[PDB]
Amino acid sequence: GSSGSSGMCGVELDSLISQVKDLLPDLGEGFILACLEYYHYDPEQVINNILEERLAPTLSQLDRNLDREMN
Repeated sequence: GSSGSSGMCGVELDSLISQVKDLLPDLGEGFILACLEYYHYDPEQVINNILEERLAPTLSQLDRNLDREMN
């Protein structure tokens, strides 16, 4: 059990976001991205955190409806 991905920087990234978003569309990507980034670009983590209200003090403060600059 150990999936290996050679790349993950462009499409994949987007996928992740969408993944979470799909679950938490209310929130803005900008915030969904930040989280991911902080969560080793992990969808489960982000949600897990949110669900576990374990959202960092830097994210929980971030603009819940943060947008993504350019794309």
